[PDB]
Amino acid sequence: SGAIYVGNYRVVNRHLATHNDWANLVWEDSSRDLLVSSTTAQGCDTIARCDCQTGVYYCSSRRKHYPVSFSKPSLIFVEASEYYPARYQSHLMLAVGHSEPGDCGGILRCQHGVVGIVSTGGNGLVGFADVRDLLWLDE
Ligand SMILES: COc1cccc(Cl)c1NC(=O)N1CCC[C@H](C(N)=O)C1
Ligand SMILES: [Zn+2]
Repeated sequence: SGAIYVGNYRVVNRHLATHNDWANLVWEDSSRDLLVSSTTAQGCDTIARCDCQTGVYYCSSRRKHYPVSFSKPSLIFVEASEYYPARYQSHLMLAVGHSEPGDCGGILRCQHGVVGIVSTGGNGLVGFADVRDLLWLDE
């Protein structure tokens, strides 16, 4: 679980969005596993606007932060789950790191701010849904 809070927006994994997120929907993209909803209170986070390929992510299944080197946002095949049929997920970045299904939502940050959130994983891999291209989050 986990979310980014920036301005009057809450960014979450689309497969974990609540009834309240859908009732306050701003934008969603199943192919990116992202959903953004509106909030009344001002958020706490800053979004990176960069091309960093190193950062630190929060891993809830270890209660620990880990450093990672991650690939540029790309179209990656993701196996069928209870949430989605087998498909290509876009704007996804892969890294070597520990992750478990309940780790989705953990924030990946670089020196410039929030880069994205955990969205996929398996066998010593972790995938992050990028948010750096969503320029409208800052306005
Ligand atoms: C952090 O996720 C994992 C880590 C280790 C093992 C596994 Cl099987 C996962 N589960 C996943 O990758 N997904 C299940 C939930 C939805 C995901 C998606 N974006 O399509 C895919
Ligand atoms: Zn950066």
